[PDB]
Amino acid sequence: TCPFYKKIPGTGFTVDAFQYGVVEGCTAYFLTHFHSDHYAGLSKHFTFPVYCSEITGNLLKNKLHVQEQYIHPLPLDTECIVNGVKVVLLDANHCPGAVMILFYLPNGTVILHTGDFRADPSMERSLLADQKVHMLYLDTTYCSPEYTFPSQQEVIRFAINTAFEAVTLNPHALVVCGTYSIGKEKVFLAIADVLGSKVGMSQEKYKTLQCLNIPEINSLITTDMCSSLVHLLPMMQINFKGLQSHLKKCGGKYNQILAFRPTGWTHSNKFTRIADVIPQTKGNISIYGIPYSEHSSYLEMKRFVQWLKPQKIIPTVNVGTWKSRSTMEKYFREWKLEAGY
Ligand code: NI
Repeated sequence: TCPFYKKIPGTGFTVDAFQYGVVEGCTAYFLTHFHSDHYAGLSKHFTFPVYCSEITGNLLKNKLHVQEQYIHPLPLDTECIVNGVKVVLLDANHCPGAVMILFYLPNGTVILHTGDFRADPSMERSLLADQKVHMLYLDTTYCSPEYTFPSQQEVIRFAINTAFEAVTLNPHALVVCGTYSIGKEKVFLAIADVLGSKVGMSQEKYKTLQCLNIPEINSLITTDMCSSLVHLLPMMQINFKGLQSHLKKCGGKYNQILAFRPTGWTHSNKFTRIADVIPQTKGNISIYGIPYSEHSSYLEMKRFVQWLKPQKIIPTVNVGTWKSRSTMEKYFREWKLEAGY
């Protein structure tokens, strides 16, 4: 059964609630983004209205075969009426097509559901600036002060400089980047751009990328692995055994692998700066774990909430243990006392 924190009071709406069968009283199902923990349950046999971004709707149609007549794509930054309720979709700074949803309830209450997001000051100048929000349904993935990580720009600088150095020293080195879902495309696209290569990948992953409206993409990606020196592999194959096996398949074109695993946070964040990151190495194979996050750090989250000043916060992540819930509630109270709302 659907949990309370996926239901929008005063409406017929749910958010990211496709794995519960027919939800009692639900007239429209919203989907914030195309990640499996959120879309779990959708298929060609779904016959209720799904409301989402254009990019998310491309992925539903092409990857899950949802029928077109039930996909309702909405433009961003635009007031729309859904089953008699005004809604706005805003960029979530997560993966491609990911949104936050503003609901303007018939009684005057305004609710923001962040979906999954990486808070940024640029959000303080969207349509959020223009009215008060009463309730916030918050992505609390990294809601603890130990969670610090660098900007995306510093992480990409590190990756480009690392790859360009390695391949310029050894033109027979292959670069490999791990993936298991959409998101974090800048990692492999920025590396291919500095090297003058396309990114090579499976037909299934090329298909997924072609649903994303990324400009000039036919220019950056390919299924011809032989023409590419940046390859994308499943995240599970980014280990010494999996990479040795891949290098065998390349027929003596290459004699070294430099591989990247974009994780979110790992505890080596509490001690080491991005500048100081080193790989794990075995023979002619090196593997870099890089802290490329598409969720808010603790400080970015705190700043957003202290700017927004909601009356009530409903966490959507880490809600299954009493220790996590108590921790989060304690930080929400601190933020409110420090800022004065
Ligand atoms: Ni996500």
